[PDB]
Amino acid sequence: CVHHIKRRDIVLKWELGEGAFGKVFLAECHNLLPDKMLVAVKALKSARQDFQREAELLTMLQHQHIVRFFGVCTEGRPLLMVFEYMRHGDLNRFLRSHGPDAKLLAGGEDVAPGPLGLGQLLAVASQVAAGMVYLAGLHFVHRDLATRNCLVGQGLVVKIGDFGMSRDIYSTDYYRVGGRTMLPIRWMPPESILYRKFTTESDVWSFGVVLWEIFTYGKQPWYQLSNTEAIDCITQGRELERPRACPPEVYAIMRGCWQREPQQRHSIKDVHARLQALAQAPPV
Repeated sequence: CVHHIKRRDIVLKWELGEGAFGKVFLAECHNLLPDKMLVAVKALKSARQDFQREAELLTMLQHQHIVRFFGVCTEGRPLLMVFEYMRHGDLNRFLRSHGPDAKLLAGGEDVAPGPLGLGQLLAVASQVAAGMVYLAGLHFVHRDLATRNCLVGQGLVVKIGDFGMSRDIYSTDYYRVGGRTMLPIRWMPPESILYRKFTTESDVWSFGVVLWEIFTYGKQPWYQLSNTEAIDCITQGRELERPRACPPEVYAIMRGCWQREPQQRHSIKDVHARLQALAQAPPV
């Protein structure tokens, strides 16, 4: 059941991001854990209904690699959801800040500036896969797996989670297929793009693309192509090229995720195992 938090224990510092349905803030939460504490707060703008359902949903989803939900404040307005603060923001931004295109050098005291090591890129992937293993186990279908929708905390702990506003912060990553719903086409398999079928196999395909993002420091997939060009590529069975950073045994894991027949795609469980393995013993 849902944990509740007193508005007086929540003190906003400043806005972090914004969508058409909410703002996210950085803030301090008193008396949350045995104290004074940094957290992320989603402030919401019929509505109070979906909010309640969603609040219950993400109290059921507890796992070492799912962003931690602390509770809600429904006492008055606006409706607040409280999450653990992940100091490095979304995984996409974290990756780009350690890429070769990065203008300014990345700061912080918990990770070195510049390119990550193979071991580190691998553990990043393994941590996301771990969270996807969990979800699959609950027959939960994510539908929008991308590095933009993972978060990175203290010490490079990586967790799946977002604040429901990626379509606004990262609109370039969504396209109205057929002029209908905004979909993250570059992360989608043909059956999802063509027929809007979203499954566990759909998610493993997306994980394949996440691996690619990870080994390209967050480049957008098919970044040289327009949305219609990307749809054509994916539809015809063109696969993203192996990244320069990427060793063959890792690229083989990607291609496993990109089997055209959904049932031919390796399970998330296997992908996780082969990723942990490699992280422990990174090839050359």
